[PDB]
Amino acid sequence: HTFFQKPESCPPVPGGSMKLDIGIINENQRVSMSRNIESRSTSPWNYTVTWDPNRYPSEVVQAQCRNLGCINAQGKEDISMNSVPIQQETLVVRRKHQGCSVSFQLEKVLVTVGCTCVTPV
Amino acid sequence: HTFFQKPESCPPVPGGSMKLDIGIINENQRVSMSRNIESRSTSPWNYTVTWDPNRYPSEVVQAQCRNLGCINAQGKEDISMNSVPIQQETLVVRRKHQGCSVSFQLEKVLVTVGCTCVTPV
Ligand SMILES: *[C@@H]1O[C@H](CO)[C@@H](O[C@H]2O[C@H](CO)[C@@H](O)[C@H](O)[C@H]2NC(C)=O)[C@H](O)[C@H]1NC(C)=O
Ligand SMILES: *[C@H]1O[C@H](CO)[C@@H](O)[C@H](O)[C@H]1NC(C)=O
Repeated sequence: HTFFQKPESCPPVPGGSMKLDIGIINENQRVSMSRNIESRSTSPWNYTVTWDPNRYPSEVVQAQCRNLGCINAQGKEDISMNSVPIQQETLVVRRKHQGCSVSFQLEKVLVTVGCTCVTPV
Repeated sequence: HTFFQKPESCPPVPGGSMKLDIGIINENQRVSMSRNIESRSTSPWNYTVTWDPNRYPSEVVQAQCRNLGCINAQGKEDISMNSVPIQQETLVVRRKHQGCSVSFQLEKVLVTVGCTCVTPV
């Protein structure tokens, strides 16, 4: 909403654009999860690394649940139990235009981060 | 971060500021997961809401697995199995300065979105 604005009575800026500072705060943090988490899960998933050279991050990994149900101790799928996806709403930056008139714009993308096992209702 | 540069063959501006266009692409979307997914999951989790007025989005919801083990049909924790979190790297905007000198800078935050049930290692 009003998070990107200025008070009307402010000195104008061409294009009706805002100031985006350089540098990503915490650009260094790394995600840490169990190894092969998407295989060892009772509700395994597969990963698709979607790519876009005009988007930051360029690589956005989407997950897809491997089965309709969950896996049990034996390694068998159990359809009495459901494998459901977990969605995270995120933000990525899109790079607009060519030449020196390059600009950026926020984009909202929903990411499926993996799957969990639920009991159907 | 080479991503936010302009072609060298361009006339330099200020000291270092990019152009952020107004509007959020696809702002109209809303994550849709199973009802009470966080409770019906064999590896359930609770939600902790953090709030910061100078950040977009303001509310970043962190998740925390309720148990060490997963839960069986009966309803008891089974530590032969593990409730582990799923972490996603996201981008949030941080608001800097006040009034007309308002400026924005990207910030990366790891969000723990929910939990899945895995086999121990
Ligand atoms: C999940 O990913 C696996 C890759 O490990 C997919 O693999 C299956 O289908 C492939 C088709 O090209 C075959 O090459 C694989 O041999 C086959 N193996 C397995 C274990 O699935 C699989 O289809 C994907 N599953 C889903 C639901 O998308
Ligand atoms: C989740 O765990 C918290 C403690 O961290 C507990 O107080 C809360 O009530 C739990 N959730 C439910 C639905 O009981």
